[PDB]
Amino acid sequence: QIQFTRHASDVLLNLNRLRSRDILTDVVIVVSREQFRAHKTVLMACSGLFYSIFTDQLKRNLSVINLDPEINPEGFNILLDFMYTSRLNLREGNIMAVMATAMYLQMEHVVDTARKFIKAS
Repeated sequence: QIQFTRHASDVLLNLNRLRSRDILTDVVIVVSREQFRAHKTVLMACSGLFYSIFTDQLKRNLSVINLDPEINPEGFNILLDFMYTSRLNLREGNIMAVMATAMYLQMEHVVDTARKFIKAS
């Protein structure tokens, strides 16, 4: 009956507040020695790669995930912030790292956007 189009944005804002206070985080993502705590549910909801990892009954219970050593942690940090905020921070010197990380994480819409911003620069 009544759709509240703001509701999902308010939910996401609160999920980000939980992340900043490390509440109910259940996984550490290790990217070239750098560590990032997150919620598996949010990771699965945003990334085809994390969806594939955690949908596997054998990997669903893992609390540490080590990404491919070629992944740039600066790019992962920007993508993780995007997952929890809907805001993609693109600076001249980070756009290629953002594009490559988004491709690895299978976030095709972020890839397309970063592509337009490289060409525009």
